[PDB]
Amino acid sequence: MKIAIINMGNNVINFKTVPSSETIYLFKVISEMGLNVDIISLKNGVYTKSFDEVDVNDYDRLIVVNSSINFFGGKPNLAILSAQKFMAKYKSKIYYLFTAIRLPFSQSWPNVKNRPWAYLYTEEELLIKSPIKVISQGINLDIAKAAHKKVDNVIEFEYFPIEQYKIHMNDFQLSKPTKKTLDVIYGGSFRSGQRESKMVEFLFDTGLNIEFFGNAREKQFKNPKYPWTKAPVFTGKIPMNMVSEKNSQAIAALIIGDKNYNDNFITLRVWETMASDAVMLIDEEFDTKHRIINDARFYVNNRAELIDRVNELKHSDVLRKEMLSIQHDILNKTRAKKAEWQDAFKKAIDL
Ligand SMILES: O=c1ccn([C@@H]2O[C@H](COP(=O)(O)OP(=O)(O)O[C@H]3O[C@H](CO)[C@@H](O)[C@H](O)[C@H]3O)[C@@H](O)[C@H]2O)c(=O)[nH]1
Ligand SMILES: [Cl-]
Ligand SMILES: [Cl-]
Repeated sequence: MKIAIINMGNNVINFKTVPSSETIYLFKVISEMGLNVDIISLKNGVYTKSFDEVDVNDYDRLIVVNSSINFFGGKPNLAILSAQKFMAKYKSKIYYLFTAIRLPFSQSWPNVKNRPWAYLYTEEELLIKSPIKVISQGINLDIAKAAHKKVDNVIEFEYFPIEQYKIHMNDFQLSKPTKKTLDVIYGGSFRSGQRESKMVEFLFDTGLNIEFFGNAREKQFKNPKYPWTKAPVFTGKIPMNMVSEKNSQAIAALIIGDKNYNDNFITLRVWETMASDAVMLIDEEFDTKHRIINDARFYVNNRAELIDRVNELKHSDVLRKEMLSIQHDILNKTRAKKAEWQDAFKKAIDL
């Protein structure tokens, strides 16, 4: 048996981008699960084979990492077009890994037919008719189904904690004690709405030494609904395989909520922070029942709480190390259920 995993709208090569990284990590955990898998992308590479050098129907399972189908600038996007062409030729059920709420499966043909370059493609080439199974990272299938209310062939939905792929890797390692150069740190991208609101709340005008790494930029926070005066330091996007090491430079790293993610999704960030040398502080709204760690000290409601909690950590090395000890213990407990996680995944993809 052979499995093919692809990203539906982003080229895959290495850890330079988040979409590529997530695809490679899934490829790795699936492979270490004792399954034969190939990542199929635009060209052959260390981790990939090209769409044109293989036959999609030589694979028994087709797994697709979610992506946007929108064509930036109205121009063609070969990753999207090539991926869907690949998917359309497949004659068995397609397993869609739904890791981000804003990226539900959708047909690209409707977008293509109205473009000047539509004549270069056909409905037959791009229209994916095979049945699709949405594997939601969020436990709430109502939200998952609501996101796919416009797709016809999406037959089934099933929850699976996809984001644990980093902790289950064969070469996973907790971060070790690190020299502290920051009070708080957050590595990610900007997103309008609640996420933007909370980034301002917890990262702006705190009076703390805070760094915001990733491709996010200060110019993106201009919503007058969320005013601020002093912003954290933005330092640039780094490879995804160095996130925990980066988080470790700070005393604490934040988990910030967002609409439809709260009390539904556990995000990769959770494990990257928990595994780092930085104390994990969680936006209360994101996990109201303290499902991640049953210790109120790891949660903060607002800017006031965050500042107080961070100052408490800065002045008590014992509190800091105790909390790290606690989050690391909880993480190991999750890693202990590796076999269960693997069997659950296999079940998700009908194995
Ligand atoms: O310089 C940086 C900063 C961030 N990251 C990575 O980017 C990820 C995503 O960050 P962000 O873009 O802020 O999105 P999140 O809302 O934190 O998480 C989204 O992306 C995760 C990874 O796919 C999913 O688990 C979540 O469900 C999805 O909402 C992080 O976890 C890091 O692994 C980097 O690789 N380099
Ligand atoms: Cl999203
Ligand atoms: Cl990492």
